[PDB]
Amino acid sequence: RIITKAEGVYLWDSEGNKILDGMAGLWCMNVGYGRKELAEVAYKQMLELPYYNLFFQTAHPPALELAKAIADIAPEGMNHVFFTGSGSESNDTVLRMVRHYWSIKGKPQKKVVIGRWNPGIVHIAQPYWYGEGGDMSAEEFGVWAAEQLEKKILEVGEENVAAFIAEPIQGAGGVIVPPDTYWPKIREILAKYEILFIADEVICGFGRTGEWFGSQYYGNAPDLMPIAKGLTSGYIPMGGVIVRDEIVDTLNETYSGHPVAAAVALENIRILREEKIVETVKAETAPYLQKRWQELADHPLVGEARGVGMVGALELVKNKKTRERFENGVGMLCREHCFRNGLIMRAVGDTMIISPPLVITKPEIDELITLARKCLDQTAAVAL
Amino acid sequence: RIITKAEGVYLWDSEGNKILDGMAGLWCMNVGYGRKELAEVAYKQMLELPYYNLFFQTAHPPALELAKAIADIAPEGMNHVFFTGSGSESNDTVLRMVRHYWSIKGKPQKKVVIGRWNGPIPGIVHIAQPYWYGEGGDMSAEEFGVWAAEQLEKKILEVGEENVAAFIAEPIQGAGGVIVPPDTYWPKIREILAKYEILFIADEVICGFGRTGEWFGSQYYGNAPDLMPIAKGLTSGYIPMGGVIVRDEIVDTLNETYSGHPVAAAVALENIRILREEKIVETVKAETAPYLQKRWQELADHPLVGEARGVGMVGALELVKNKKTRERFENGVGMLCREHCFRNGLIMRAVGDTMIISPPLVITKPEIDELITLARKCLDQTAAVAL
Ligand SMILES: [Ca+2]
Ligand SMILES: [Ca+2]
Repeated sequence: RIITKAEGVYLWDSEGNKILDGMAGLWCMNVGYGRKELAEVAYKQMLELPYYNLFFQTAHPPALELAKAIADIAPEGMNHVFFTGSGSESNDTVLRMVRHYWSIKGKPQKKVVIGRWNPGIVHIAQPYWYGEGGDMSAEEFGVWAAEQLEKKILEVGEENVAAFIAEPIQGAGGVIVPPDTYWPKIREILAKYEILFIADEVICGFGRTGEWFGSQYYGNAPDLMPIAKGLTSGYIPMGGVIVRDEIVDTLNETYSGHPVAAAVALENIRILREEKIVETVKAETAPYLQKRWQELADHPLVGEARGVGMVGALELVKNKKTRERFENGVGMLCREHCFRNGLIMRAVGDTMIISPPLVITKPEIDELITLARKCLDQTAAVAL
Repeated sequence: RIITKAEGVYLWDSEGNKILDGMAGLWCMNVGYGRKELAEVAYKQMLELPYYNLFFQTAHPPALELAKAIADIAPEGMNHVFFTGSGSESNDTVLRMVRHYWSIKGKPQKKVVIGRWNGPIPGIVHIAQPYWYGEGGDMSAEEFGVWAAEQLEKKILEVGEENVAAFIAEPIQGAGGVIVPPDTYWPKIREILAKYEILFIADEVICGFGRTGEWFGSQYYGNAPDLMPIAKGLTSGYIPMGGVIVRDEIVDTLNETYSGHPVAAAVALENIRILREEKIVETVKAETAPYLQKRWQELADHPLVGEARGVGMVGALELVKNKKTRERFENGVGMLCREHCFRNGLIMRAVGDTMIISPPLVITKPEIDELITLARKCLDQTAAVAL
């Protein structure tokens, strides 16, 4: 089976079957497929002035306009953006920035970066209530998971710690939506220590939560935000790091951004802004998606349905009260039914996930929900 | 000065003045500016199937064809390529691979990578660069080549082989001043590498995709590296992309994100196709580079020029105040020469008091003549002011 075209939220195989791409390529095709404007802007920039030269610049350098355009939608006080080739490059880049920052402040011992489960890096607990909450409520567990950050800081010693790094919501790990008490508690902990906050926005960035950034959805004011994916809606490779102004001022005592990529990202943000795609997500599309997605919680196979904005997860279990999982693996089986039925929904163990294009319509959401329920029924038949 | 269009080797500013881009953007615009084919393939890939999806493969995935295309021109035995977003990403990637390699072989202590000055970063140490003009002292070129290579063996023993993962080196150091090593350098390095347990990383970000007249600098000098970071010339700078080309034995071990974005890959595939089917690299080797290097030597007669050197489609000029002693001017001259270049419409980079070129590979013999005329003018104007 072979893909020959794509348009909106749909792929078409060579036969003529439409597949609803519920994962937006790789959490990235935010304006959907077939957006001619993006190809046209790339084409023109490539012919006109594809790249930099050592002496002189162009009329309206797209990278500069892009940086201003991102400065206008980023959290307040984050008006610098350093461009890269990719999201993984942005993650390497942020780790270097944080270490250089503290080194320039005269504290080169602050090297350790604290991340979350799922070589100068240590890990704390992820705020995954369903899998790791034990006997606690969501609210209590959110507090506890946040407190693991303070505990790790003290254990490693503040004077050895550079930064905490975290996605607002962990994507690839299973759309792990944290309790509402998680981020407020983390902010309290960050306020007490000398530690930079890296908010990894590679997935959540450019509209995915209904705000421009996951950080704005939860009310976080980070120091650095790696971005990619939604930056270009996956149409051309590009990454970046958005940086709080004070951090840059310190750093001021390769990242220009390729003009073709920058032209595409600028047009992509323009479309997201001028067609009110992120506004529509917040006001209409995401509330509708999350409401319909909850209906799947009734399904005999589903232990929990969760989500925020345009992401969601379903936990597939054998027993809803104990959260006991099936032997072997229901997720792989459910995925195969997804594959057969023409719905792209990723399996992460026994967790099913979606991340559709942000332009997905209410009828398209209905289709997604119908296909998902069908796949859950077929999986239950085989498993229950 | 503001650039409004570009074509072949030329930029045009808003007033219609032509600037000869002697640096090929940043050592990367190998097929020149204005190659419609590259924009067309990007456009079509972007509209049709811009990216991966989780379930089903695409008709003719450009990244797979690109990997085959690079396997066909890479040094022999290097038939795997891992894609990245950029050359600096490829350099991070390759340092991780060499450390993972030795870790999988059961020797996670081999972590240290030996590079060269002008090539703190934990896990990297540096040896001497084979820069005869600046650091050759009282040695001949041939003997200094040997000595600079021997510093690698000395560093290996000093660090201890059991702590060493790899040696990393460009065939010719580009950004450092087109430091062309003596002919005895690479053969001696190969002898040293053969005696130790050490991977050879040949950094081809600049030298790659035709710049020396071979596809890779490694082929120009007869090296057989284990890993080669690439970027730039991969797409001729039209779309960001990087990669790492890896020797098959290394991969077999490693087998005990790098897919390459389809739009970039379509452009790189078309770019290599053009370089191959128009015989651009062959023409460089047989015609263009010999002509460039011959004309570039003529500037050695200039009162300001202590040495002219180059290989393929790169070159350097050393600006000195006294040709007999190699004494340099009091804190300047490179930037002054660059300002004259800027004014006269030639892009030549200044690295200290070393002037450097790296033109597009499609540059013609009349264009080379123009470059040489402009360079000599810039040297005259610089001498007038400084000598
Ligand atoms: Ca702002
Ligand atoms: Ca052969």
